[PDB]
Amino acid sequence: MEIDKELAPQDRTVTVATVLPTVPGPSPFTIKQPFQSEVLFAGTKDAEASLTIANIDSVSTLTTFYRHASLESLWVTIHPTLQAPAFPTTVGVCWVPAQSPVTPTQITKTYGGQIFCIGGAIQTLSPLIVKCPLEMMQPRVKDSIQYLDSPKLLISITAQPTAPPASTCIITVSGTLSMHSPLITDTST
Amino acid sequence: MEIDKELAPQDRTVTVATVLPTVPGPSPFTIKQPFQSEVLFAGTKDAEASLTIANIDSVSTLTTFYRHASLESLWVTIHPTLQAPAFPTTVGVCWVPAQSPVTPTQITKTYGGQIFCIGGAIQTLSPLIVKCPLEMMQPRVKDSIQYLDSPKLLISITAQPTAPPASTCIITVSGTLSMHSPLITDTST
Amino acid sequence: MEIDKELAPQDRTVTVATVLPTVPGPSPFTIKQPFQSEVLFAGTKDAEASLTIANIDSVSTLTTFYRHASLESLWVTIHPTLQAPAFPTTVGVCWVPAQSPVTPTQITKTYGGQIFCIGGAIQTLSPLIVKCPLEMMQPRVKDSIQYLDSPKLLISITAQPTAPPASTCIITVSGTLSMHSPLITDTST
Amino acid sequence: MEIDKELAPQDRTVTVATVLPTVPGPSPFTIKQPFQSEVLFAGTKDAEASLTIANIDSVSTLTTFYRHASLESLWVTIHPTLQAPAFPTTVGVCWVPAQSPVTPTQITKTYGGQIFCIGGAIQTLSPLIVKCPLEMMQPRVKDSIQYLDSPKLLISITAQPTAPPASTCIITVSGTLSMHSPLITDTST
Amino acid sequence: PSPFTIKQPFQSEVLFAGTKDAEASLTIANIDSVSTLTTFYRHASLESLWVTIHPTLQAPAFPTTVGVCWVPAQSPVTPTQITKTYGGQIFCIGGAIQTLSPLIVKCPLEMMQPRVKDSIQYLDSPKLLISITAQPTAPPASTCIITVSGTLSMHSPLITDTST
Amino acid sequence: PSPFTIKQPFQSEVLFAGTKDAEASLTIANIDSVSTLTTFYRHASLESLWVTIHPTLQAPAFPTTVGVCWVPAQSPVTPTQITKTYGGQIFCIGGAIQTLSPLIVKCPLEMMQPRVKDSIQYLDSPKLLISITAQPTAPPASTCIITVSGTLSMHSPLITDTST
Repeated sequence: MEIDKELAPQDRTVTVATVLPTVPGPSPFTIKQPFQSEVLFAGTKDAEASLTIANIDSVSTLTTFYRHASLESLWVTIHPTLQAPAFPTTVGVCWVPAQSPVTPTQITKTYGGQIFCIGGAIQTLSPLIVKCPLEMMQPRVKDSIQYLDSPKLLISITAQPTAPPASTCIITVSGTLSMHSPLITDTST
Repeated sequence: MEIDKELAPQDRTVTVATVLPTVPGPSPFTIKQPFQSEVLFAGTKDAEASLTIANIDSVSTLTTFYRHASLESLWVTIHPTLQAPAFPTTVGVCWVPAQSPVTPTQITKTYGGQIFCIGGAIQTLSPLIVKCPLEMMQPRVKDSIQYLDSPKLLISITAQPTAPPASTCIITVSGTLSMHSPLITDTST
Repeated sequence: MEIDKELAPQDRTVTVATVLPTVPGPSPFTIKQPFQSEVLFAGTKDAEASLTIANIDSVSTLTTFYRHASLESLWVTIHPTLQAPAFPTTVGVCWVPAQSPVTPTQITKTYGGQIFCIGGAIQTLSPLIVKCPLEMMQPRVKDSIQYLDSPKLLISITAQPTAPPASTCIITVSGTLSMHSPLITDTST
Repeated sequence: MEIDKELAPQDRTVTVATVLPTVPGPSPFTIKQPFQSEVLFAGTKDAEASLTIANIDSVSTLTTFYRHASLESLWVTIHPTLQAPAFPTTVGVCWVPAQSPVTPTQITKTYGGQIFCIGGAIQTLSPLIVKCPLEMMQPRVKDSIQYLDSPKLLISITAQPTAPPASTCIITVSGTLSMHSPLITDTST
Repeated sequence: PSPFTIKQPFQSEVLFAGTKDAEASLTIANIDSVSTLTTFYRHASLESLWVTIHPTLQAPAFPTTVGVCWVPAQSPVTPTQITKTYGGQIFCIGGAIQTLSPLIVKCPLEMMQPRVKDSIQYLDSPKLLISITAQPTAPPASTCIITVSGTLSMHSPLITDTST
Repeated sequence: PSPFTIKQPFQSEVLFAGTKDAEASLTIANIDSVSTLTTFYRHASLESLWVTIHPTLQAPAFPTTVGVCWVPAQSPVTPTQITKTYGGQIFCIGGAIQTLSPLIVKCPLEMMQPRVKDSIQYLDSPKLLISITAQPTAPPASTCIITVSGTLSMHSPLITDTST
């Protein structure tokens, strides 16, 4: 059967991060929490965006109150809008560790870097998905220390010269994270 | 589920290369480093390209510090832009050993030779890719000697008469390198 | 996954050729050589072409110097151009033994005969392939004698009334052949 | 990989024919001969067709020299032309035993009856084919007697009002014949 | 699993001294040659490291007091106190002894954090201290060149712009 | 089968320095002493190699800045950047320290192609870089001599005119 869900996984390679093992002791209980964070309403003008995932509101807030929290799964979705057909848009995407100094401008010079045309031609409007390869990133987003290779997302938008009246597509990033160890603070709000 | 990739593998055949063996002794420490290299912003005018992989930005750069470098995987990807739907474009492509006397215009007279129409609301804009058949070539882009069959890339662009405002598609070339035995030089920058 | 390669194999039947067996003796070494020969740049005007494959330059030259050479594999490819979408073209194709007196005009009255619309509508721009069925042809293209049932290719083009500014598609034929027994002649050029 | 063929098999059911046994004795030498027959250059105006396969050019011709001829396979193919994209066309089709009183206009009132829209940038131009269900009919197109259920083909064309310059699609009929026991006649020509 | 590292050596010009008195506090992981090699990796450790003092022909005419000392990044030491700290030592580059193996001073990585690029920021990586005291009636050009060499052990590719 | 090689040592005068500033980029397999020994063989590898700086009596009166650096033929380095590259190092030859074993600088063949003559042309054979900076008010004669010695491991006779 069909599935309105097209996905373009990023070329990869083997690269690890060094993570802090826990001190010897008793395993704490862990719970998982998922989310979807708005990243950008594009298509109207060329624009770009780079962002350390570990720092967006959705994460920041779910983690308030816990000392540690890693990322179980993470990806970004491109949701084509109703303006996408009449106005084909170019979107660039790349998952990269916080420490990589690349800018969206150079997505195409970067290894995993990808580029898509959104709308305007046969099969272009299914929503797109690029799973982030935590396999080669730094999954931890809250720990006893701050890491510098947590996931960072690079997005590049190249809009129509004669632009659309509104965003041709929405980009959200979503995933789910695990956390444990309560952060003993003021709970009264 | 659907994947946003289209493959146009080159017709192949047996034809091999020869290479010398690093000096007897202990296997030297070796790294692997991947890359994507901007090769062409096509679509606006017709153009050619005779690229000796061995010395394209990303590669020359990477290898810059080693005396030995072999290619573990190589391919060219054609990312269609937002102008692709409005402006079909003929793109030719051929993988050939550096020392093959062919010119882009001759892609169609050469065995592997391949050409496609990219664009138009009628066709699919999935990025199109031609993994390069290194078995057919000479994988060593850097050694103690000058091989003459390193891979060479042939690209032919035929653009719309009433051409587009900007490039209808981008051509990158990605791969992974296996370099070793460092070559002394200015580390300054 | 997807593959920019659509193929329409020809209806077939069982029909053999009588081939000259070699004289009793020692097997000679055999090598294979492949190729791609330009057949026609169509779409601009109605035109047609019929040709004994065994006689095209690419073959003629590879075989210079050998006494025997059969065809290991052979097919024809239709490569849609950037004009194909804006200008749908009708292409006819048929593999037939040299001895068949059919003309491209009557491809449709001939058994295997095929007809395609190129471009202009959904899924029309993938390059087309008709493997030649040597199974029912005369594979030998250079021997101790000339045969009359070697492969012959028939092509028919029916262009738009209001024609395109340039060829809507390229037709190349490609394949690979085996050869042996050197032809003792003047090698000095 | 993709194949440029689309099948529209006719809804079926049990219903058989009867046939007489060639005179007792030794099996007679028998040949098989295939064919493709031009049946209709449709698209420009509406039209019908009540074809008794038994006597269409290719068949009558082939059988011309035998007293017995059975059909081993039969089908109709609809090859869309270069005008198909610009001009959709309704094509009706039905396989029926010669002695079934149906007229093309009645395709839709008959069991197997089938009709499709051929053309328009929206639909696929893959040649469409209806293998004929000979089990349902009378395969003998030539015998010592006159069978009344040989296959009959019904075609109905409904053309664009603002009709096209030329036929939007061609209809052939191909098959393979099994004739035997030669019938004496003028071999002259 | 397993690593798959490479080792890469270097020599970095860090100071042309002798023209005027001068001080210097260098966090190694930031010196050009390093920040350059490491550019494409996620981890890089130092397998060996030292400072070298190449002397020019100015030396004989203009003797120079040169002090250097290896220390771990978060050591509170200032180049003025080289001789008060362990690794430290001072030299004279002049019309006397100069270049019986362009004086090197091996940095004792056993005493610090060799890691110079990781998933995190370390504070005890190698730091180099330099104190110069020159002729009052100064020389025309630099009296000596100070480099620091060693070799790196990097692994795990940092995905970035490979262009250049 | 088996080899049947011989080893032959040498010292080659490559530069008389000290009279004027000067640069030099020497592809070892081409220096006289070598192109000479190798003359009768089809293969020759280097088993050891280094540069030596013999100083004259001019040295004391006219100190000279002398830099040298070993590198593999296809290294893009220019003698001006000796101190920016690993092997590299600079000296002072003068009225101070000079000749506590006529300073040598071992070439690290582990880091290059020792083969200097083969069935083919290699590009990473040893190259020697030299940078000289002399007294403005120059000396009368050369301040020091620069040779490079080592030993060769040749085999397989190259059939030629044995006459001389």
